[PDB]
Amino acid sequence: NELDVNDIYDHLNEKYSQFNDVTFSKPSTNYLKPGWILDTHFTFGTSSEFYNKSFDALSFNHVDSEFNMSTCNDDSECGGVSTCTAPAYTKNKDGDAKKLCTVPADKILDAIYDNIVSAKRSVDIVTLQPMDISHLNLSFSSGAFTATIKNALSQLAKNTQYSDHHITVRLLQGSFTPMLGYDAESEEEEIRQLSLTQTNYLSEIASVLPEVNNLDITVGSVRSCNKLISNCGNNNSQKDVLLNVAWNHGKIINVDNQSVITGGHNLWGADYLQRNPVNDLSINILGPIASTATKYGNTLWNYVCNNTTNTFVTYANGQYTYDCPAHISSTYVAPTDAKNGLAVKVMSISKLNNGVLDKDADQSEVARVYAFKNATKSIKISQQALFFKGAFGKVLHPLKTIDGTVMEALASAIYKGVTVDIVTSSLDGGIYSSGYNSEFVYNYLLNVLHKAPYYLERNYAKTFLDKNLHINFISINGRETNNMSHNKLWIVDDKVFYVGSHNIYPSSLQQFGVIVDDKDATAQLEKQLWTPMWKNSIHVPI
Amino acid sequence: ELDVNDIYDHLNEKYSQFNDVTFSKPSTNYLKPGWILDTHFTFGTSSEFYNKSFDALSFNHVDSEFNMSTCNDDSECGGVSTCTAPAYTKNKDGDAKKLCTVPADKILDAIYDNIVSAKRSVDIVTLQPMDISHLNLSFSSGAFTATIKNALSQLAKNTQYSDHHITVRLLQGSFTPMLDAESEEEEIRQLSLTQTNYLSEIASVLPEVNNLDITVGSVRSCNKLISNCGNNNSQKDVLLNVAWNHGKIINVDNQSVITGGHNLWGADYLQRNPVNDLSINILGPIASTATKYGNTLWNYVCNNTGTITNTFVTYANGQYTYDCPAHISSTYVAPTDAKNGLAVKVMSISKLNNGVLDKDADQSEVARVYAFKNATKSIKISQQALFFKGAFGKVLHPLKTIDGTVMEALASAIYKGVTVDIVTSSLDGGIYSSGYNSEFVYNYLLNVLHKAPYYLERNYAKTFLDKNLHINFISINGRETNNMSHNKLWIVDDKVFYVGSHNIYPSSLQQFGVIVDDKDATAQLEKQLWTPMWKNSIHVPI
Ligand code: NA
Ligand code: NA
Ligand code: NA
Ligand code: NA
Ligand code: NA
Ligand code: NA
Ligand code: NA
Ligand code: NA
Ligand code: NA
Ligand code: NA
Ligand code: NA
Ligand code: NA
Ligand code: NA
Ligand code: NA
Ligand code: NA
Ligand code: NA
Ligand code: NA
Ligand code: NA
Ligand code: NA
Ligand code: NA
Ligand code: NA
Repeated sequence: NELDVNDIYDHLNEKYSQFNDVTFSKPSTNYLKPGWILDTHFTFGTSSEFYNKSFDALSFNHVDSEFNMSTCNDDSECGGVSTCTAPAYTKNKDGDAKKLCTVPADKILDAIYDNIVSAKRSVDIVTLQPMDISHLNLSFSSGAFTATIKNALSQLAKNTQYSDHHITVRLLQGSFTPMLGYDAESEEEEIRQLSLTQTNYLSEIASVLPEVNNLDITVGSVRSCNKLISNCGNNNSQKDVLLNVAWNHGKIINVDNQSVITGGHNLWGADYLQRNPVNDLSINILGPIASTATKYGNTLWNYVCNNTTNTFVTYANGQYTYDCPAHISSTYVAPTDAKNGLAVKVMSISKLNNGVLDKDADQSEVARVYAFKNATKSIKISQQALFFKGAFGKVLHPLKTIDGTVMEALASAIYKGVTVDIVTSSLDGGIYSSGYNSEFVYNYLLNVLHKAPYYLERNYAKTFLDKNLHINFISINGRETNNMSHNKLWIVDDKVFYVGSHNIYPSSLQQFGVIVDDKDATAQLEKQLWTPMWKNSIHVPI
Repeated sequence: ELDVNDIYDHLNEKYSQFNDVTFSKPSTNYLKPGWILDTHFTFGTSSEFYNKSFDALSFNHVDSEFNMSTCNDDSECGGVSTCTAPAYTKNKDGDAKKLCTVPADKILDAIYDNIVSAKRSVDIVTLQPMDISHLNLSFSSGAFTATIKNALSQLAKNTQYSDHHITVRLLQGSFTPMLDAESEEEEIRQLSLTQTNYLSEIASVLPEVNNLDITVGSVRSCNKLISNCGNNNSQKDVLLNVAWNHGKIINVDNQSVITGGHNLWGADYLQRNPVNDLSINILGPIASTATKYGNTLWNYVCNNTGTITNTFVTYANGQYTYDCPAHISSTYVAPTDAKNGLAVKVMSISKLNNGVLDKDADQSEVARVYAFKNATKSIKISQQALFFKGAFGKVLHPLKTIDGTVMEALASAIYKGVTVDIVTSSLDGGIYSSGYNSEFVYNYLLNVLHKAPYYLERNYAKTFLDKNLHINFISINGRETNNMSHNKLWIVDDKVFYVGSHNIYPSSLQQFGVIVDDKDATAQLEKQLWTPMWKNSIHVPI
């Protein structure tokens, strides 16, 4: 029989029962409506020259500064794959939308806006802090995501202006930032800079809300470890300076403890929604799984509130305060017509160690090692990278688990005749590089098969690899060799798949994700993303 | 055209207190046939063909000491190899071996020949072998080890009636932290163990009584990670806050010097898929400067003064001692027939800051920046990489000096119409990767031209780059895209060139090198190395 998520949950509950409903959850029924796949990327099968024309403006138009798309009077004025569209997410506080040349990737903005403006109780956003890129300390979001969020909150304020109660809005980012350039001694100044940026972000939001409104907005940063010279809180065998920092890496937009957007997307517009997009995936799902996401948020916010090295501030009732929103209720209440759509079984898995919870609290790695070790037919993987270069050049591999590593599980799968198909970012992907070529991964697996219980002679092992392992890297069209992917995706037996933040390559960052178990949903995901991507990926023969 | 005298005069004006410490007045030195120790696959062939040089027929085998095929006549040797019985295979009982040797083995011939001729001293400075799974190795690996041992055996026989002992120093820069920063005591213990085993291995191939006083030692001058090691950098991050020796020297009798980019790592240069690199073999008063460099380090090792602790041990007169060889006399005495060969002007140039000497003692960067700023016709550069990835992804550029950066100097040369030809390692070169593609370098120099005193509009700056800048990466035949280079080479005006350890990409490691000023010698170097390498390199347009 094929992989059942129930088996994953049973294994975790047997081995880590103290983290049930903390870093994983009993599978529950949730609902996927049309549009639930938020896969953003260039148009597979074309070319970057063609796709990038989608952002060209004719002389009499211009590129909008808020959304970085061309203005627009009808479809004829839009190039590439774009069309003329007046999305609701361009609607500013005075109600006026803009005509822009939009592209399919903007579906993610549609999903964020639509989810936020419907809030009746709470909006809960967890992300990673934008990267430097010279332009001074941005926080929470960049590019079109910022305007989208602002416009959504404006609309939310109008939609709730006669509400009985206030809406809790939480924005939390994992912060890298003392560490980027010099470093571990300077934490005080860094807090000061973060405080300024966060205050300006909140002030900008407040300036597009009515003077009196029912939104209680908190912004904050979290980092759980800055040690560099010693362990952050884990059971790793590997040791490396770059593993000895930690902040949140999970990515969540959770409305009313009901509607969750989660996946690999940071809220960084230039990386996904402009020229030369990075490939990435999130999903939009509704149901009790939101509870688990809410719990994840609560764990981090509790940590921020009872250890404020970190920083936060909230604006409510016309005032800045340090009222800290540590807890949104995780109890699930089905909205009306919640059962609309495709019903699927889903469990959560998280990684909350390295200074937030106890060092044993990494159940995400265990669940994926189990999934790969128990695949019966196939494993499909799409990642940015599978290995990560340590501080002085050491290759760091996916982390050790009571059940071994991902690489050991994949070696077991290959020996047993399970098909393993892998898509990596390109080696020449700049900031989003795979770090290591296909040959490296092939030889790492070869060496795993030389040792361990297998003891295979090298040439004999190559027959297993050559029959069952196929490693490609992402390409828009099978020709370009510098395209980029940020996926954290895997699919077992065309049945069970992961969407979240957790890269296969190692780090100490906290992570959140979900495991869906359903053939119809997996088939939609493969039709929409995996098959096109695979057909256009490039294979470097060994 | 550029004169090395002007470089010396500039250093002496700005840094007179480091005269005869990190630089020297140009002196006349001598280059005999074979002085160019460039090792690489045979340009124009293929990796398949070249690698066949190490295949053994069924009835022969691959020698474990030298990792070459055994051999009866040329017909049993494939690839570009021939059947040869080199002196450096001669073991302590006098028996050489017949092996299938290749041109790159010239470096072994140079080392052996120089060491066995020693009457007073053998001074070896290098970088510790990388820990790729194997042991902690020290000083040398693969064929180099066997060469050194054999040389020392022969040296003992050659000096067995000597009036005085021969001082033999082996010093390696050691990575710190080893494969966390917290365990320095254990680090030293492991280093001591490896050095002891290496010394005992040497002792076991010397006569029981002999006139060789042999010291082995490790040096690291900074392990802080969280703060500056001792420099005037504007850039900061963690990977620059450690330091150890990177200079590479084999100095016999304060007369004969081999120096350049080669570590004594056999598998990286002298087996299949060779990394490209360059050393030279030179005789004359320049050796004095090399001796001084060694003394500076060995003094540091012997007189720690505190903080970081280093380790060494000596074997002499059948006994292990802590007799520390802090000083070999640097006074040059010309050997008989020293003037044999091509007479060339040479100066020394070193980097000894970051914890050994004062923080201002980085004259190597200044020298190269001056040389580039004052090129009048051409700059040829062959490097592994020009930029280096920092701890958390920040790009680290060649370092600031009182005369600017290397990139500022190259931008100036390009604006003035000077041709700049650059050969880089391949991006897909694994351990020896360029780190950044050619486009990155082009765009970095574009940005330099946008700022600074030029303030050039982007498209106008591109005209200078497109006319005068040519960035290629190394290839055996203009097709293979994963070949590797470790060069640290530059040539100005087909006249002045650097050979040594100092990469253009930044680090805090100590460095030694020399600058040769001679048209005939530069022409020999261009004919043997630069021109074939250039002709077989690959250019990625745009
Ligand atoms: Na894409
Ligand atoms: Na309500
Ligand atoms: Na939040
Ligand atoms: Na581990
Ligand atoms: Na954190
Ligand atoms: Na995208
Ligand atoms: Na867009
Ligand atoms: Na995707
Ligand atoms: Na993943
Ligand atoms: Na990560
Ligand atoms: Na996860
Ligand atoms: Na051979
Ligand atoms: Na030495
Ligand atoms: Na600098
Ligand atoms: Na040397
Ligand atoms: Na070589
Ligand atoms: Na060889
Ligand atoms: Na070379
Ligand atoms: Na130099
Ligand atoms: Na330097
Ligand atoms: Na090179």
